[PDB]
Amino acid sequence: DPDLNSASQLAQGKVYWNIRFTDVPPAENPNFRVEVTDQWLTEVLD
Amino acid sequence: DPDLNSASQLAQGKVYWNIRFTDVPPAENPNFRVEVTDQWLTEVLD
Repeated sequence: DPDLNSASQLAQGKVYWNIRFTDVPPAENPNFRVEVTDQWLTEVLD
Repeated sequence: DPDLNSASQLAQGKVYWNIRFTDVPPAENPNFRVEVTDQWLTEVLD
């Protein structure tokens, strides 16, 4: 920790570390978005 | 047809083909163009 490890805190024995992380969230709702389009309809020409 | 087969024409079930041909016309007037020349008049020399 850059701010919490002050010279007054270090001189009392306190020394601080930060551990930031992200867990793996369980995919409780896998959503799917299906659509019928006409984008590749001109692909039937060759 | 590259133009008439669009993505919006094919989405309605329309698909276009072009059949361009040439009929064999009847020779109703064979024209003949007969002429006398002097190009082969110099052939009788050898």
